[PDB]
Amino acid sequence: TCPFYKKIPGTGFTVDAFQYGVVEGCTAYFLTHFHSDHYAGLSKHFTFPVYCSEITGNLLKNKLHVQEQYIHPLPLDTECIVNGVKVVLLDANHCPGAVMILFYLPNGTVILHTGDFRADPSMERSLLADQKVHMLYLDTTYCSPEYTFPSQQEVIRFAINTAFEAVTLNPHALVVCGTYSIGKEKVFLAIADVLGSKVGMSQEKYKTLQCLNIPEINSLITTDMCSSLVHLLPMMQINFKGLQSHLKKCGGKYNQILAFRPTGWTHSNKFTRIADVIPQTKGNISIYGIPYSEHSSYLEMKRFVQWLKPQKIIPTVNVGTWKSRSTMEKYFREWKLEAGY
Ligand code: NI
Repeated sequence: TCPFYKKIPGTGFTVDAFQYGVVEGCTAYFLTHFHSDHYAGLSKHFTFPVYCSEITGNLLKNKLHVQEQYIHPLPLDTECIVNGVKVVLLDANHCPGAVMILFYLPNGTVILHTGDFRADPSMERSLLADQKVHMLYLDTTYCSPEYTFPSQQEVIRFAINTAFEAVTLNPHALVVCGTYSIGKEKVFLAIADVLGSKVGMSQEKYKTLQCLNIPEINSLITTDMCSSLVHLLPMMQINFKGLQSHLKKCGGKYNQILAFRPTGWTHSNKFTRIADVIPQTKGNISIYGIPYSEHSSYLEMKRFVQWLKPQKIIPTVNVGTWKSRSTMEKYFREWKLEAGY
């Protein structure tokens, strides 16, 4: 059965609620982004209205075969009316096509659901600036002060400089980047751009990327692995055995692999700076775990909420244990007392 934190009071609406069958009283199902923990349940047999971004709608139609007549894409930053309720989709700074949803309830209550997000000061100047928000359904993935990580820009600077140095020293090195879902496309695209190469990948991954409206993508990606010196592989193959095996398949074109695993957070963060990151190496294979996050750090999340000043916060992540829930509630109270709301 559907949990309370996926239900929007006073409406017929749910958010990211496709794995519970037919939800009692739901007349429209919203989907924030195309990640499997959120879309789980959708298919060609789904016949209720789904509201989502244009990019998410392209992925529903092509990857899951949801029928067109049931996909309702909405433009961003635009006031829209859904079953008599005003809604706005905002960029969530997560993966491609990911949104936050603003609901303006008939009684005057305003609700923000962040979906999954990486808070940024640029959000303090969207349509959020223009009215009060009473309830916040908040992506609390990293809601503890030990979660610090660098900016996306600093992480991409590290990766480009590392890859460019390695291939310049050895023109026969192959670069490999792991992936298992959409998101973090800048990692592999920036490395290919500095090296003068396309990114080579499976036909299934190329199809997924072509759904994303990324400008000049036919320019950066390919299914011809032989013409590419940056390859994308499933995340599970980013280990010494997986990579040794891949190198065998390349026919003696390459004699070294440099591989990247974009993780979220890893406890090496509390003690080490990005500049200081080192790989794991075995033979002619090196593997770098880089802290590229598409979720808010603690400080980014705290800044957003202290700016928005919501009357009530509803966490959507880490809600399954009493200790996690109590920890989160204690930080929300600090934030409110420090800021004065
Ligand atoms: Ni996500």
